[PDB]
Amino acid sequence: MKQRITVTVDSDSYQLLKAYDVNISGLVSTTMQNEARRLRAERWKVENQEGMVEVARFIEMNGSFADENKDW
Amino acid sequence: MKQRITVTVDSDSYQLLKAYDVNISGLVSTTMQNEARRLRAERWKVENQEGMVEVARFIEMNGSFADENKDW
DNA sequence: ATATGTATACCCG
DNA sequence: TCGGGTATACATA
Repeated sequence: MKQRITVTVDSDSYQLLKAYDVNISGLVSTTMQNEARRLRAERWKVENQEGMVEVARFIEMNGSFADENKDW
Repeated sequence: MKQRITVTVDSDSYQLLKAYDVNISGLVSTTMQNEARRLRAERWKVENQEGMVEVARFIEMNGSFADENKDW
């Protein structure tokens, strides 16, 4: 099924990743497999890959808030 | 005010992380800072679907004949 | 009809 | 609204 995982960041370092163009959908799930298998920490070598990607993120858009109480 | 970031995933390895004991909250956004700091380039996920097909056809073509004349 | 992201009432404090 | 994380409700693609 579809499980909505929500990491209420605003602190750790979420806004940047998506600020560039990756609202963790593929990131989390990717990190997940790695963190899932190894669950601790790993190490690799030089990227050995060219970085030719742009931005212009345009998918995520929402947000609201209206104070009218406090809750008891 | 914090910020809710949610990957509507489940089986994309996400569940496995929290399945252990970490809803990834701290991991996700932390990890992001790493990919947000380094942001080299996303790994374009390629497919593997074929696009070939056959035909093989052979019907027939039959016809009739006529007599006629002129009649005197 | 999904896929994806998000807000929000709730929970305890 | 209070928040992590939730579902659903809702927005958006």
